[PDB]
Amino acid sequence: KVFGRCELAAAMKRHGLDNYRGYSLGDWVCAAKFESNFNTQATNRNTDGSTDYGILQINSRWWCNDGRTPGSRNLCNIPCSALLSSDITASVNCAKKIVSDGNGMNAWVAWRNRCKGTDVQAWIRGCRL
Repeated sequence: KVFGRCELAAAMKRHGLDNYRGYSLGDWVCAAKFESNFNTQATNRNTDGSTDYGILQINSRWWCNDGRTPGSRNLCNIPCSALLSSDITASVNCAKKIVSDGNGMNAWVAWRNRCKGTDVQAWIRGCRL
């Protein structure tokens, strides 16, 4: 499913992401935009052989099991395919564990490179929340 900017903001808020660990809804929406372009089905293979899945591009080496990443820790205890669903609950629950991992949202390279330090409020501007 390809989310709309405001529809995603509302779904993330409903799932308790707004200001989770101090990160605004704008940070999370900005991260989804640049990680997957709001597409729940996005996947990207990495050179180390691992693969990133979903709207938040969660990596298979540590967070989910895709059956083809040797040395996977599967810290979110879920098959990576569960992260591509139209319902974002699994992606949200796993992201909460990642963001609490000690490095905050810096774990998402697109957020660090494209959202961090920018007017992230623009991402939820105009939305009925």
